Amino acid sequence: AHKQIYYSDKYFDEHYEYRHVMLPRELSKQVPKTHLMSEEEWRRLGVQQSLGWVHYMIHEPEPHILLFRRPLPKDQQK
Amino acid sequence: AHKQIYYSDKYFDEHYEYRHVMLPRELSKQVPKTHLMSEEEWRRLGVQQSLGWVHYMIHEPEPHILLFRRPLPKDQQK
Amino acid sequence: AHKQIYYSDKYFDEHYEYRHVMLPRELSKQVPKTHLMSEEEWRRLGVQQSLGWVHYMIHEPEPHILLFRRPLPKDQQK
Amino acid sequence: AHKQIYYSDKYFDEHYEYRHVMLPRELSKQVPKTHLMSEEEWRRLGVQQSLGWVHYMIHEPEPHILLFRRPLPK
Amino acid sequence: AHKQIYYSDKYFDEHYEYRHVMLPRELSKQVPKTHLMSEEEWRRLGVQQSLGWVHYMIHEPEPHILLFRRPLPKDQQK
Amino acid sequence: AHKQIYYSDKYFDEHYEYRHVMLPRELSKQVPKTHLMSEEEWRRLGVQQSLGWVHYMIHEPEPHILLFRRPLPK
Repeated sequence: AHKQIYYSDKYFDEHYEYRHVMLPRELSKQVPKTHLMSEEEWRRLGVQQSLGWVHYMIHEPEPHILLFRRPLPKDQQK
Repeated sequence: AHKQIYYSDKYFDEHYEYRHVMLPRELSKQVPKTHLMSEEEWRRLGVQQSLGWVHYMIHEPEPHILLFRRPLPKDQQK
Repeated sequence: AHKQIYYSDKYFDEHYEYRHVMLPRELSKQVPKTHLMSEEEWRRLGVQQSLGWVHYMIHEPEPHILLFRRPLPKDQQK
Repeated sequence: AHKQIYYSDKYFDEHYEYRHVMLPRELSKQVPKTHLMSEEEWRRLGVQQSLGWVHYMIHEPEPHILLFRRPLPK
Repeated sequence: AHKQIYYSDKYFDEHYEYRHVMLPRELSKQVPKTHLMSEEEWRRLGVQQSLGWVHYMIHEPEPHILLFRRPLPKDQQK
Repeated sequence: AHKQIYYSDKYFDEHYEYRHVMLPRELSKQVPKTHLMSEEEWRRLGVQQSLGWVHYMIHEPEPHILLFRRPLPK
């Protein structure tokens, strides 16, 4: 299944409205890491939005998590 | 600040105990993407755990999110 | 089951105290979608808080996720 | 139609492979509430993924959260 | 504030019904750390549910996160 | 001592740079509950990051969640 940029519903506070855009992993490799993007640059990624939206913050990168499990001692099991 | 592998507290169900290990981003580039790891391979990453823990599941990769905001219309503001 | 409101623990930064309130689905259907609520309106929903808490932001909407699973080929199972 | 469905990347454990699909709010209204979807049901919805994928679980419904703040004294 | 128990909405997979219950901190201090609870023990905590719900897993422990912020150099601000 | 502190990667908005620090459960007990930490306070705790970083917020306390399941009828 594939490469759809997803636009989430908007939410707002006392002064702004906000939204998240989800990129395919492939495309997020194109996002600059050292600076916020102009409209010119996020439009080159394929992001299409109406007037006046600003890339104001980099999202908190999520940790790379490894998952491990092991049998409990037998008398601890149910 | 730097490269500490983090071991979280354990939790359990009726049969197993579990834990998460957080890797520095650098090191997660070394984790295989096509298969689960033997103890030999996760020990080569620097993961140190006691006896019998098994890498049983790949964690759900988190979406790459872009954040945008724009001024509300003036009369919608507080 | 039941239908109580859950009040989280307070936390703070340099300027504000913060808390989340969790509504049961039937009451969350009476929350305005187009504006922030005043103290008279969120008290009418039944939020019991002391003086001065401000409804300042709409929580970002969570996606509606479908989960899919399928068996691995035998030779990829462990 | 024109609907943005987000397809997450796959992850797997010792026996299964898994994927999450993000639906727009409107198409969400059309998902059965009482039962899981058959392969013809999610293909009629517009989910375009390989055959064999099984709708196996209803996602955890996140609570409806109200956000409050109060200025500290100064 | 207050101190009610919040009961989430039920969801299901091919075999089970599932729900989360959220405890206020004072009551969550009386939850066993070393074993799963029986129906007599979680009812004694005040969880009111119908017959047959099983406490089957301990929720994974969340890290204790400190948040740090510092001003960007002027020439990196926007 | 020997304590695993996890340092998240940094992110920034238009005016600030941000970082999260993950503490082991035991060192967590030693964080002030009533006020934010000064730079000497978090340096005495073992947090080893550049000067200038300010402890600005107490993290959202996640609820204490009990997990229940019930078999469906068959």
